[PDB]
Amino acid sequence: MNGPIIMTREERMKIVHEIKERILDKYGDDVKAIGVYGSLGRQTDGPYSDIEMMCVMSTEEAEFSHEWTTGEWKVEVNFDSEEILLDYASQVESDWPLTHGQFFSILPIYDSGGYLEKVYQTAKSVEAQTFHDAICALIVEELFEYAGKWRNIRVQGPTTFLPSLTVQVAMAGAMLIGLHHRICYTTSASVLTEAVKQSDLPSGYDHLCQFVMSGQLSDSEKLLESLENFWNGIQEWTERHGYIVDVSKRIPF
Amino acid sequence: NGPIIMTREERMKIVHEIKERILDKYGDDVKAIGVYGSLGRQTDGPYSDIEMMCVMSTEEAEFSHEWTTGEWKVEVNFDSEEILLDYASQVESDWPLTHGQFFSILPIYDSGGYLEKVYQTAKSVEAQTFHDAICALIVEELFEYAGKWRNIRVQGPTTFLPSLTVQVAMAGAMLIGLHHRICYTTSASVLTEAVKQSDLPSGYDHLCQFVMSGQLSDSEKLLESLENFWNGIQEWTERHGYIVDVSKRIPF
Ligand SMILES: NC[C@@H]1O[C@H](O[C@H]2[C@@H](O)[C@H](O[C@@H]3[C@@H](O)[C@H](N)C[C@H](N)[C@H]3O[C@H]3O[C@H](CN)[C@@H](O)[C@H](O)[C@H]3N)O[C@@H]2CO)[C@H](N)[C@@H](O)[C@@H]1O
Ligand SMILES: NC[C@@H]1O[C@H](O[C@H]2[C@@H](O)[C@H](O[C@@H]3[C@@H](O)[C@H](N)C[C@H](N)[C@H]3O[C@H]3O[C@H](CN)[C@@H](O)[C@H](O)[C@H]3N)O[C@@H]2CO)[C@H](N)[C@@H](O)[C@@H]1O
Ligand SMILES: [Mg+2]
Repeated sequence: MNGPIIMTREERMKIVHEIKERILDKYGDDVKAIGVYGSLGRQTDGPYSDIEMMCVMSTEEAEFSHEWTTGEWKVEVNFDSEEILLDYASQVESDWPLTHGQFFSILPIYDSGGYLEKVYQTAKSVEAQTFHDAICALIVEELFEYAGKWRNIRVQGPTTFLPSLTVQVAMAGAMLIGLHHRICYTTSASVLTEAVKQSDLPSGYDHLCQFVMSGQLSDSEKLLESLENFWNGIQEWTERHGYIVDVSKRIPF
Repeated sequence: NGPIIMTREERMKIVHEIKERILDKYGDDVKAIGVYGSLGRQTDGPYSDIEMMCVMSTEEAEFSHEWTTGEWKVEVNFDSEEILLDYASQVESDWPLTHGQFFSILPIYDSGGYLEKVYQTAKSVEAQTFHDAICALIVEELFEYAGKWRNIRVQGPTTFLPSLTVQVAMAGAMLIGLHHRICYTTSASVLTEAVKQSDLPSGYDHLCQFVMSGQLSDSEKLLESLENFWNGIQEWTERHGYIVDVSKRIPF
């Protein structure tokens, strides 16, 4: 196994078409729709991209996947009932900017009646409060946790974890920016490039991303200073935008 | 301006306050309360957070409370016994990172040996379950990462390569952890502990040195080291019998 190999958009779409025909042969009238997502769904696949497909099933509670390789390429096909998929499309977790681009990159190849459009409409109709709640949770569950981790590094090591942690913090900041602007990143490779192009960023985020994007992550004292500056920027930014809960009680339940 | 420095004694006082609040609020629905993470191992450092797990009698109970006081952070998970036991027996690609929880339980309340049952379930997973998880990890994570860095080589962007190299090093550490059936003690020690294990895929140690040193700016070298690690994976699976099925064009 030395793949993935170089492939063209034909070669991927021919494979997609074979999988579509197999899906219709096996599941028949239980298939409501078949779509391609990811880079191939956006028609921006590169020489080595994988193949990602989504199937909407009429079957109650249907929820399964097939993910395999031929040694030369890799495919993932998800099969979901309409209710299960629409519920997922309306959920906003901390990595929503990374996961839900799927629903804004659908290439419809089979649809028995407006199913893929309903998925898209569901993904785009999330209410403002849902994003607000997700942002407040991200600050506590990810950023505050990371701040404790790098401050532990400062006082007790290990600095060998600091480059990886700095990458994680830059990614969490990108999730924060994506939730705030209600944008999903096109690919994993463009997350940081797209994040630093947005407006109204927390102070210090650009400098942090400069280390991560250049790969100059060996000066631990500079990384710690950059992380602290970003953490200070988070405090001013969340206060300015109202992403604040009462934290005065030791136990808030 | 937090998190602040705290002592283990201070953290345990907070834990016991939370224990009393859980018993006051949820009463006889509480089967057990435990501390996990660094505090559960009694190796918490100056800035560590507080992580607690509760076993509930309510069927389908699955919720959490996660908050900060500005100065420290607490996460409390509440699960029914079956939900927790089911999760404790599942081996996903990040099992070496997630299931250390079940080998770090400090019981602080237990009405019927429940936390011991959780530990026994986590430690009794069969060898085939790890074999399946390793084969899935190669297909679902490592093969995907290989396509991503090969795309970078031909079309960019190299600005993603440091982050991707960190991800690949972590995925390799998961592979090693699944093979040796070990859970890493802390998030910070994953890479240091992984490269000290036996049976490493060739090229993995060298790749990790870039990630641990933070020397991630030489893009040609990272790409060469990623390819060498990917080749090391192909031997490593053959040597240890983790054979991935590549015979079906469409496996359904
Ligand atoms: N399918 C719709 C919904 O998917 C959910 O699961 C989501 C998520 O956990 C799941 O993640 C799955 C894993 O599991 C599996 N072990 C490997 C697989 N590559 C990964 O796939 C996902 O993560 C990759 C990056 N890491 C992405 O590249 C990929 O596009 C994405 N589908 O993919 C789903 C998102 O597409 C739930 N299953 C359910 O709410 C419902 O079925
Ligand atoms: N609790 C037992 C089981 O946990 C599962 O979820 C697991 C996982 O998704 C979940 O992850 C949760 C997130 O969700 C939540 N939004 C933020 C929270 N800090 C994070 O916590 C987890 O990830 C952190 C590192 N990032 C770890 O430091 C932390 O110890 C760990 N509990 O924590 C659970 C493991 O403790 C399922 N909920 C369910 O099968 C059952 O409840
Ligand atoms: Mg946590």
